[PDB]
Amino acid sequence: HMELTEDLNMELRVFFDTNKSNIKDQYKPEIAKVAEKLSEYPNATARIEGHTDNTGPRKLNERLSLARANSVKSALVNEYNVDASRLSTQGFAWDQPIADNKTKEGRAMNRRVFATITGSR
Amino acid sequence: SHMELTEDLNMELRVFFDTNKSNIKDQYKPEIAKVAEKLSEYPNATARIEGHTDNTGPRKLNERLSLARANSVKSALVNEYNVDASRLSTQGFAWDQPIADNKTKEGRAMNRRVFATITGSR
Ligand SMILES: N[C@H](CCC[C@H](N)C(=O)O)C(=O)O
Ligand SMILES: N[C@H](CCC[C@H](N)C(=O)O)C(=O)O
Repeated sequence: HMELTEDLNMELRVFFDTNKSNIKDQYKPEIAKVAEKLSEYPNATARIEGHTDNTGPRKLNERLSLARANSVKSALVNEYNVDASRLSTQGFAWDQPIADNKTKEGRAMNRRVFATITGSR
Repeated sequence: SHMELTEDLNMELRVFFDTNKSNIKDQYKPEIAKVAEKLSEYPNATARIEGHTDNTGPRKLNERLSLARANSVKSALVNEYNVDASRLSTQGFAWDQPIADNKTKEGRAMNRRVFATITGSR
């Protein structure tokens, strides 16, 4: 006898322009690959978390962070027919920076969605 | 790039043997083939193959036979499936690691085994 499992772990990082929550063209191949693996691992789920740099009104950044996570989700749901209930979204506004908000470069890093996908088969 | 993707494989194989024998019996061949299939789909995976005996008969016979059983499973992957030999370790433990009661025929049959763990990622 023989038993086997395969475990999926994926991290997707999507970055955004100031004030924007669109998915730039360059990320579309990475979203396609996430969709492919959610089909290959049908029990898989994703936790999609969106973020802003620390500029502009708090209320703007609460919305924009969630809008960025939702744009990612929407791309999977609408363009790849991924079931919505497998993908959670949350926005964290500026509360979890990964880089220096003092520089243009650190702010571009903070304007992001990180999605973690896990599954097994 | 903007994505990290890992798929981890964990697979367990159990093969059991007739007394004094290290040949692979036919009923085990579909499983060994499925192991070779995954070692191909995960070309970085390796296998730890461990052979064992029941506690009957001379000590050195069991030392040799336990490693012979582990080597016979390795030999099937290497020779029939062209798995790279350096990816597979073999080790015999004679009767030192029983999984069943050596006082019965059925327990002795469970101890005459090779257990292999195959792990890796792609
Ligand atoms: N011009 C805008 C930039 C804010 C949006 C920013 N926090 C982002 O993450 O894209 C302002 O400073 O009010
Ligand atoms: N009839 C042999 C059997 C010994 C090998 C046995 N320990 C095995 O694991 O196959 C003897 O008693 O010397």
